[PDB]
Amino acid sequence: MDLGLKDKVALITGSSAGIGFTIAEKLAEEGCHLIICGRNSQRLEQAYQSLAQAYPAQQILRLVADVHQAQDSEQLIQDSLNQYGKIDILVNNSEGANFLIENLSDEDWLNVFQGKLIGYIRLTNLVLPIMKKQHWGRIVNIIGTSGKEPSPRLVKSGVVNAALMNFTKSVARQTAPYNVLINSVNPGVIDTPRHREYLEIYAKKEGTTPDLIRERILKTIPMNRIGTTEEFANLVVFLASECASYITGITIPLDGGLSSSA
Amino acid sequence: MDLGLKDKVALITGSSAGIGFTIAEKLAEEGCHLIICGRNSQRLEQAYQSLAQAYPAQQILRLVADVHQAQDSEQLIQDSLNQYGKIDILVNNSEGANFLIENLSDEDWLNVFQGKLIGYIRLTNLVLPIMKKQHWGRIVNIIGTSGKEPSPRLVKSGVVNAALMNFTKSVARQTAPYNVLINSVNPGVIDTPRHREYLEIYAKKEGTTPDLIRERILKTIPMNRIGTTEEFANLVVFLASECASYITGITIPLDGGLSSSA
Amino acid sequence: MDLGLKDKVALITGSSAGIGFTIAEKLAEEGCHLIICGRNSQRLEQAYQSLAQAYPAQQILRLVADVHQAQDSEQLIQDSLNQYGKIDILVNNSEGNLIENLSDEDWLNVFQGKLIGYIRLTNLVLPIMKKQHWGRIVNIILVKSGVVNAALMNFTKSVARQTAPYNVLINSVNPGVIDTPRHREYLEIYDLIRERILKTIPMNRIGTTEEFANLVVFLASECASYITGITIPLDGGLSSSA
Amino acid sequence: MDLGLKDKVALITGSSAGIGFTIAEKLAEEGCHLIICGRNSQRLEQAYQSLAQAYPAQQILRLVADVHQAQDSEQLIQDSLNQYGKIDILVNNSEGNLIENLSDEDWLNVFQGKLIGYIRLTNLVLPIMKKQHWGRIVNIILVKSGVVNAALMNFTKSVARQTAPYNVLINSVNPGVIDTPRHREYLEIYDLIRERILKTIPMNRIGTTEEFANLVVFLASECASYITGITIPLDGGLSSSA
Ligand SMILES: NC(=O)C1=CN([C@@H]2O[C@H](COP(=O)(O)OP(=O)(O)OC[C@H]3O[C@@H](n4cnc5c(N)ncnc54)[C@H](OP(=O)(O)O)[C@@H]3O)[C@@H](O)[C@H]2O)C=CC1
Ligand SMILES: NC(=O)C1=CN([C@@H]2O[C@H](COP(=O)(O)OP(=O)(O)OC[C@H]3O[C@@H](n4cnc5c(N)ncnc54)[C@H](OP(=O)(O)O)[C@@H]3O)[C@@H](O)[C@H]2O)C=CC1
Ligand SMILES: NC(=O)C1=CN([C@@H]2O[C@H](COP(=O)(O)OP(=O)(O)OC[C@H]3O[C@@H](n4cnc5c(N)ncnc54)[C@H](OP(=O)(O)O)[C@@H]3O)[C@@H](O)[C@H]2O)C=CC1
Ligand SMILES: NC(=O)C1=CN([C@@H]2O[C@H](COP(=O)(O)OP(=O)(O)OC[C@H]3O[C@@H](n4cnc5c(N)ncnc54)[C@H](OP(=O)(O)O)[C@@H]3O)[C@@H](O)[C@H]2O)C=CC1
Repeated sequence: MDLGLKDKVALITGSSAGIGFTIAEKLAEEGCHLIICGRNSQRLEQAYQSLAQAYPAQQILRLVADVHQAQDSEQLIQDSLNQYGKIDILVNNSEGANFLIENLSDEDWLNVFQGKLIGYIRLTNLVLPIMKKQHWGRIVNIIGTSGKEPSPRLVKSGVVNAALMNFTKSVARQTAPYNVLINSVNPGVIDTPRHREYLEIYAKKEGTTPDLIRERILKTIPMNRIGTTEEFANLVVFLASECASYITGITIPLDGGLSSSA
Repeated sequence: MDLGLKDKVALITGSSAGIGFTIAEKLAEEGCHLIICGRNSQRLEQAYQSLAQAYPAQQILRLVADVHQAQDSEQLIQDSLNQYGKIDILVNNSEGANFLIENLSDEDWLNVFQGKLIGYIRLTNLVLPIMKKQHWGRIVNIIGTSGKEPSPRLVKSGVVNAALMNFTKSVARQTAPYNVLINSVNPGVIDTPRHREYLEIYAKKEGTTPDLIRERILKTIPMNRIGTTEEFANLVVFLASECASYITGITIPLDGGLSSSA
Repeated sequence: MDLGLKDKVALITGSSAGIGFTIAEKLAEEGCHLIICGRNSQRLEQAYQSLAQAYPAQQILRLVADVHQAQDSEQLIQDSLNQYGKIDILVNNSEGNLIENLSDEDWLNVFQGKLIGYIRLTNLVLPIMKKQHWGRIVNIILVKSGVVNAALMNFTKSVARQTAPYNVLINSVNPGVIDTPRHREYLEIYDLIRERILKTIPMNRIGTTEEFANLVVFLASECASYITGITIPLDGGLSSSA
Repeated sequence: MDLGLKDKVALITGSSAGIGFTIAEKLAEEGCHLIICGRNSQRLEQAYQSLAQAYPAQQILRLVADVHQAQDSEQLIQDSLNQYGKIDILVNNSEGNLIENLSDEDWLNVFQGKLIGYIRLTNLVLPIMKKQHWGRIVNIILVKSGVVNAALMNFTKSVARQTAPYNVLINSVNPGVIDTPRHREYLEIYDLIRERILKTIPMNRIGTTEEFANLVVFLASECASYITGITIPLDGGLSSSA
């Protein structure tokens, strides 16, 4: 399927590892030029070298930026514009809340809202005039199924994820006549560094092994397997495509059937 | 129907006018003692005199407090405890976001999150240990249908409302074994001072009359009428009751059929 | 709370036992006159005697009827109308690799049960309620079951939208685990099993028919005058626990 | 993007025109062999010739069948299996005061259409797909219509849960306003009417069959290997505009 992405410019946030890195690879494969970013310079340079060596025909700009920070996010967009003169695609991908409700303080909630929640809203606001001006844009938000059905070990995430799903609908409605399409994808369980970190921290809290936490997860997923970042990236790349030109304002679970199992 | 509310202590926030005032009246009618509050002292004293004269057999504590503010909210709960020694019911009711997305700044969003969103979360956190300790509690959050299906003239509200609906489910799950039940009610269009203020500000933005804005609203509601605060309060009072002892974690539209019309 | 139900006439289907029986009790307590019905004439007679003794001032009509049959349902409505001259409230309450071995005939049979049963009775009472400008309809809602229930939830919304201008309000309630005869029977054909179910309910307790009935009676009241087209889970928090 | 569809066998129902026809084209373009079907033999012959000429290297079986009839649907599946030895993909695509005047017979007739039609064809292909450990089923989903569509959305979830361990994935797509023959016909029996519909669509444009088909082909691909049980609106933003 020709996805019409040749020479499009994609900004993928949080793209030195996990879901974000594989999305960057797959967009480069379809002919996009990239902007990649992350907080840790060493990890970012490793990712940059991997992508540059794999897709030497594509332009790739790597920038150290914390996209929870206003200054870094504003400067990321300006650097991107200085390099490419346009941004066609934005993938919003950044870290959510950390791993009883009465015990969470105001500060705890405020740090949550000042992370991924305003992070995605801010970068959306920053790219909208760019994409509107050219009557072509795609924004894909990487959210999480907890926004739809919350999980006990994920309370703050669920609140943030619900908010972002609602935001997605409101902005989609406003930007639709400009051919600026905005969607979200809710990962189920996808095998990334963060997922494997979740396996360690909860095996300890629960006094068990990563393997047993994983067997318990696998029993909940109809497919009886944890998704790969490639499987996840395929949908994101489709939504970022010319082929997805009538799809906007929706949130799609990518979860091995987890939502059918609720 | 005996609702089992005699001598229960109810805190109704934002209760000097509109939905909140009528909820206070109806809870007093069923035999509760009250705490009422608001920001404007003059408006609050008028409400206090109205309720005290109508329900002289009930105790009523009135306090000036902005329940978007941490200090005022903490002190409201301590004052309530000093007066009554317990809080049985909390009705979360406070002002939402004010009347294009790219144009909203970080500060604008942050003020939103520091209003009703953290306001309801904070007061929930403050009352939970009180209600848990006595294995009896009810929290009813007054949200808004925009959390379910957002409206163009209500973007920031929708984001906040979605978040709060998700929060409601997560906290309900955790507090259920303590007989501390938490639900939300999503008003449609209910005839309050704020609603009538909405009619003025949008008749001006649109160059028309309040009457015509109202006729346009009425065509969207299946019942062909705007709800009264009494109709709205009936459900809240039911949810705050002993009769609602198996209902928790849900959000109920109270909207004249507006949700069936989406 | 004054529910405004004195002298209202309520038809509660499946009311000889369980959830339907306790809904009938609570409606009588609020001042309704009743029609109660069921297939098991003996269970229905027991129910009727219990209600008549507890509520000697209320009128109670009992009718043997299978509300999955057209002719029975038509005559149930005609018989109720003849007795009372009005029907104010209807509570619809009737009984509801693996998937690819369900035949055409299997699926047709489930559609001819509770699905068309609730639709048909709704249709039969709507003219009467529209004439009155007063009505309340409350619908008590594996693979087959889920399909029927999704269908009925959507039917509830569609009808509510159309009938709202006549003050004929229709809503649905979705029970979690409620201590009914089916439930106590459903345990034994499968505490032990109970202890596993309790672990899945956040409240850690099975609901009572009384707890369930309270909500149905609210929705059937004058106090619910601005509530229509909605489906409410009454489930001890199951729906907050995916 | 390589969809992994070379030599996969796809049955697309209602494929002589409109959405089904363009889905068949796009599948052939990705390397599938096809079964196309329809009731109107003349329209079906036109479709078949168009496809055979555009995709001379692909196999295309055309069968006249009414996929709301049991016997036609059984023979459609048997005939496809005989020709190809496998069925990898099924796309279910067939035709779908007011409420209280819908009779029992009216409702029974709608349930015997698209509702049981999609369920029956699903059931008929599931053994074949489970044998293969490879399948994709995509379901193209007033009062009657909404009831059927809610039922089918829920059916999609239930079947997806059961068949996921066999790599038989099932999803649904809900079109908004798509420029099909029914649509251009549906205008005239009621631009003018078009200009009012366009005002309701945030994108301010009616979708093309090509735009719709692209998503169906994605969902039917190897690339959608972790996606099952979901329903996706393809609607130019209608669903973000209540
Ligand atoms: N994996 C899963 O199963 C699930 C994932 N998700 C969501 O998916 C998204 C991706 O998660 P996942 O791939 O597992 O995470 P990983 O931690 O495996 O990868 C995250 C990547 O993003 C970078 N990153 C994180 N936060 C920021 C930031 N503020 N600024 C810049 N770079 C950042 C990280 O680099 P560095 O640390 O150097 O910045 C790293 O490159 C997240 O939004 C997460 O909440 C949700 C549900 C389930
Ligand atoms: N009316 C409707 O149709 C709708 C209402 N809602 C929601 O319902 C709730 C009630 O709205 P409504 O009755 O129309 O509002 P009104 O403005 O008519 O009444 C609000 C009352 O609450 C008080 N109040 C507001 N904010 C605060 C605060 N931070 N601290 C203390 N008191 C406060 C006001 O007094 P003072 O100003 O003196 O503090 C007043 O007594 C709100 O959460 C609103 O978002 C949502 C959708 C539709
Ligand atoms: N209990 C639960 O937790 C759940 C219940 N539900 C739904 O709740 C409703 C009531 O369930 P519950 O009380 O547990 O069931 P029970 O079997 O305990 O009680 C059913 C009552 O309805 C009557 N009844 C059943 N079918 C018919 C019929 N076709 N015509 C006339 N009367 C009938 C029975 O009498 P007779 O046998 O004499 O006709 C009996 O009086 C049903 O709609 C069910 O599908 C759904 C999910 C969970
Ligand atoms: N177009 C839209 O915007 C919307 C569409 N839908 C759904 O989308 C799907 C396709 O719609 P669309 O292309 O607009 O419809 P069209 O009528 O334009 O095309 C329908 C195609 O399906 C065939 N068909 C219909 N019924 C049967 C049957 N029982 N057996 C065999 N073939 C059949 C027709 O051929 P023949 O007549 O020869 O059998 C024709 O090839 C349907 O499932 C519809 O309900 C839902 C909502 C909106």
